[PDB]
Amino acid sequence: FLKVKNWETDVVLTDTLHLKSTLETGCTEHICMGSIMLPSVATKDQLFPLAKEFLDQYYSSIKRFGSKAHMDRLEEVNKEIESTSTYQLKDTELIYGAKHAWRNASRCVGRIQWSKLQVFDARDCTTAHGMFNYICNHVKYATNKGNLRSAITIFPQRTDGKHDFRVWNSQLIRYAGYKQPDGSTLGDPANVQFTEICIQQGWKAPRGRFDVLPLLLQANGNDPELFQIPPELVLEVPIRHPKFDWFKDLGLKWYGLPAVSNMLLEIGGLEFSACPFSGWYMGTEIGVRDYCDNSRYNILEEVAKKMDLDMRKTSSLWKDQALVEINIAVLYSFQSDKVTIVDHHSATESFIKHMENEYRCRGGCPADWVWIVPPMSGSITPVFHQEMLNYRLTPSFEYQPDPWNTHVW
Ligand code: HEM
Ligand SMILES: CNCCc1cc(F)c(F)c(-c2cc(C)cc(N)n2)c1
Ligand SMILES: C[C@H](O)[C@H](O)[C@H]1CNc2nc(N)[nH]c(=O)c2N1
Ligand SMILES: [Zn+2]
Repeated sequence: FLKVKNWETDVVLTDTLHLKSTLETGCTEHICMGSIMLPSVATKDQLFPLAKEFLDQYYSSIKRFGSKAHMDRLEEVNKEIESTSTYQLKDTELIYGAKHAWRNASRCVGRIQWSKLQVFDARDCTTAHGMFNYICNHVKYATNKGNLRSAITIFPQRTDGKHDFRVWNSQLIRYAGYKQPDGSTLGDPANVQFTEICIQQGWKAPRGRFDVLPLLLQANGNDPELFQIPPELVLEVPIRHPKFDWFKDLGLKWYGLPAVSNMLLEIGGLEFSACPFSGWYMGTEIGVRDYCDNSRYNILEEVAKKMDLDMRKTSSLWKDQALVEINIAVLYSFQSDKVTIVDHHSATESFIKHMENEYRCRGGCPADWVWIVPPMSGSITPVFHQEMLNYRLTPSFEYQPDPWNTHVW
């Protein structure tokens, strides 16, 4: 029953939820892995404990723990794991599972919204064309004319392992990356291997900067197939600044919809290898990481120039200065277009408030400080001063290998 303190407000919360934690962290009594980025076929023996554990908490959630329906659904799933060495979630259990996978995502600062999640059941999907259609409806719904809405589309669960449904894209909407004949990079350098894979599968690249990549969709473990998201469904925000009119000349833009498509959704021991989920952006994801990472668009160089800054001396903080302007611009541009976005101040404040709610009516809130604290201005946001216990609850979103390494073509 551990205590977590906030050192800006002196507020203490007692965490008991970590007792329900099952998985492991990577840390031991003698080493802390809290800054390691990635911390690391299922049988029927292992499957019923996970099913039972999940069904227990689901039925405890609808205020019917131990009722007759709980007992029968338990025996129903036990018997289905006998006959088929797997089982199928009810629609309701799927929606519960998915919302709590988000709820339990310790690295997500946006979880105050976790109960407002739109779950699209795509478990009847059979082909990549079907996936494409399901993803298009996801994009359109989640974008909602810029009034973004949280959503997840859940494709058939893994069965044997060689019939996985996979979205090969790391996110549904990402810009292309092209290495250049002079060794530099165009577009997004993070996607240069993926952009070449699309080209190997036949993508005709408009070798420019902000080229929306096509979907690479693998259905039932079959080879994956290319589809272009109808561009009218890809909402983009041209980035302008409220003071610097030359900022439009940068010609920057970003897409409104952050939609992670490479993670694995675990519910009651069932594994959903394709489960694209989307919300809305926190400003810093674009302004700081996408734009100013050295291995991403890396625009601190150009933006500092146009600001009339001292780029000779490291200690002039020209980088810090141009980083703020960039993030004022990302926010202003999204807001002026009525496209949902949250600033790292409002997002972190809501997460503290979210944390307070979880400690009250749930006994805790697993949280990964290394990821919750924004990548600029860390200590002028309240999460910097908030001790956080990280632990792995299930249902959960898990990392999984990139499919081009595991697939058998
Ligand atoms: C609703 C608005 C949301 C906001 C503002 C938000 C914010 C964020 C941010 C800033 C990150 C860190 C991303 C990065 O640094 O790369 C993150 C990570 C994450 N988000 Fe949220 N998110 C939202 C919605 C969602 C939804 C709907 C889901 C799932 C149903 C989700 C699940 C996750 C997960 C699992 C991670 C961790 C990814 C990883 O470990 O690589 N989020 N979120
Ligand atoms: C494989 N791990 C990916 C981590 C990641 C990368 C990324 F580029 C994102 F945009 C989001 C992300 C996701 C959601 C749902 C909301 C939000 N604000 N960000 C998360
Ligand atoms: C080394 C470190 O774990 C790695 O750079 C992490 C740090 N914290 C992060 N935090 C968020 N939100 N997103 C990230 O990609 C990372 N990267
Ligand atoms: Zn640790």
